[PDB]
Amino acid sequence: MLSFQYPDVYRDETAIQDYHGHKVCDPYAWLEDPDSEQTKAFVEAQNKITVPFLEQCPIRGLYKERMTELYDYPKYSCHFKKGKRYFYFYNTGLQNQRVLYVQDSLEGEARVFLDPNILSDDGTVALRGYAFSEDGEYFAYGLSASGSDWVTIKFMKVDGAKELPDVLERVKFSCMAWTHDGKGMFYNAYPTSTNLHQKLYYHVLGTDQSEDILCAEFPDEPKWMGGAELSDDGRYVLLSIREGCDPVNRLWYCDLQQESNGITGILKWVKLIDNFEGEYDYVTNEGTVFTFKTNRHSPNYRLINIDFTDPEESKWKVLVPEHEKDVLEWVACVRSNFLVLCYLHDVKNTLQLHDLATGALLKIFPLEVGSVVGYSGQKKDTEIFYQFTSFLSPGIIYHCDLTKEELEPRVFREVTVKGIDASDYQTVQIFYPSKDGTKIPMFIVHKKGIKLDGSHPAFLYGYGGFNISITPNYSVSRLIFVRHMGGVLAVANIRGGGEYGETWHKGGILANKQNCFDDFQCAAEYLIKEGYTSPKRLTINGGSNGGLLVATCANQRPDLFGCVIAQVGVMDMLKFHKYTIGHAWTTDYGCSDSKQHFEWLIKYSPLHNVKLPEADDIQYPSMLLLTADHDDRVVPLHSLKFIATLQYIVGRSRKQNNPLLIHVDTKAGAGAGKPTAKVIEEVSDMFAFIARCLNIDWIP
Repeated sequence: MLSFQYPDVYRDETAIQDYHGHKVCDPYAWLEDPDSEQTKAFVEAQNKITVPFLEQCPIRGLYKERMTELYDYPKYSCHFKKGKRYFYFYNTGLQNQRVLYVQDSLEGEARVFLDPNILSDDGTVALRGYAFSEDGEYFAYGLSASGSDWVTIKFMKVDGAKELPDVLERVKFSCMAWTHDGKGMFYNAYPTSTNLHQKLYYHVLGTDQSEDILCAEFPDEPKWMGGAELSDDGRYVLLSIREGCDPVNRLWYCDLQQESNGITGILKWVKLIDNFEGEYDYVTNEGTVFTFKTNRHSPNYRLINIDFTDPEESKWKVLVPEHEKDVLEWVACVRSNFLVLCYLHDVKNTLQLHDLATGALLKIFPLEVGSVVGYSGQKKDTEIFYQFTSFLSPGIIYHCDLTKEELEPRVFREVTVKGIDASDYQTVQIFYPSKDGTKIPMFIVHKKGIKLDGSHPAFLYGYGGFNISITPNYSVSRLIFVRHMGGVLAVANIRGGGEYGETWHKGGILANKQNCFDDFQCAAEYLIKEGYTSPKRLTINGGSNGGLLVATCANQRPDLFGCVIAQVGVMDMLKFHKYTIGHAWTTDYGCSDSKQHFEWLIKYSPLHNVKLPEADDIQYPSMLLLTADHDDRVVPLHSLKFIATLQYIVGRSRKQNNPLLIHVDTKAGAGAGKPTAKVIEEVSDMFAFIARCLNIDWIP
């Protein structure tokens, strides 16, 4: 049972806004301020009920012990070469943050180069971006505290790992790009609030930030963000300008040879692509001929060559045409004249080597079914590394020496499932019909030989937005659910994602956002119909835009789910654009300032669709929201107002017996750069909640 009471929470019944003639009340609006005494008291009252609930069953401790043991495996990035040295990231297993190492050769002794763990007591200072100078002798790196999106950039001389005096503040959503003369580096800085007016600066090494040169600004377009990179030959600065989250950008360039006295003020920008109709992602150039990955006229992406000296679109060359189905995910240039292309084929990666001059296929790098999650090999490099992972594969790093006549990729590092036997499980891919008949991919992972009798707990994950493809990845936390809780794992590749290119994305955004929710509800119906699980035993989970997914699903089909866990969810679809970087998400969601968009948003906004189920035998699933009390990406008011609303409307009802809880982390932030210790706490909360709500016996 629930041996607690929900806290009394003040309702500001005067908080009424007219939206295009539709009056909307927001009685918990005051939870927008994370530092008020009122919001702090609300947070404290909620945690006072949630924490004892989660910690009461010995299950949480059993899970936490197993997680701590099974997550304690070596974690490596690919090696990458910079100048005359190799670097890689490595975590012995349970360090809060991974450490950057340096070695003089592949064969050589490695030494610690940058250890973020020494920057805090609790691993809450994290590396957030870095850039080596072109010659590899200098290193810039960003640090973020408590998951904040604000960054401080610091600098080191690589030889002897010497700290330099240079410090850059007010950095956020920033490029880091050194000019090839080694003189300095481009970065971005700013002059619940929304930051606007991001500018591009150039920092000369050995000077104060107050001396930095302003190189680009967009004072008539406060939402524009301009990121700089250097061409591979150092001649051009390429400025990619974004506004919102769609895969599109303007592309301007500056020929640095044409800057008379070097970088001294606003650069002589040539506005090569001066609209937001397509994405142009620089791959490499040979003189004035620039190869870009684009989605212009090509929703599954392709490679084009634009000659800056003859730049009309009718003159562009298609180097690697668009595939009819497979998405070109990313492209690198290596060993001067090779291209590495990574495709997504039915939600699994393939990796290929092509000739730069013709686009011809040269070599397929064989992979098992899963994802390529890391890669190294730049134009001047003569070898590649790439890292593969999958639901049952922690990671394999491959290496290939590209100077050889016959290429022979080899295993360079491999980590196997520790503790659990991977051969006892299997991963299947199925395609299920959505409401409108569209076939949606879903991966299912389960113990071999189970009976499809509906008896198994299931954990169904989704995201559904922003052109993000949800590809196979290794999660110890989910494998513990399978092995020790007898669960079935599922990941549904719903629309809004990038799995089938830009048409898949467009099929799940704006007026079509309800297609995401339909797809995800249909995934749940498939797992049930096919006998993997039953509604009372089904948990759904998502984070951020995926927290919106699962919150909406709880309101729309409370009868389909036993348990819902939403991490840092976007819950107030009418006000999201008003806070921090939320304005950028209007490219997926629309904005309530428009009547048309309001009419879409109101139908699904989780905060505005909490309703007691009409049927006497249906209640809301058990729900757990997780957020920290400060989060500059998804402001916590989303989850705070949502849980207040759930507890008032549904939790007060006699028929509601399933708990509706929030756990607010008040300890030095969660979010991106989350230390290992927090990850372990969070998954332990999640799976304890599931275990208690579904009364699942631990399987030792």
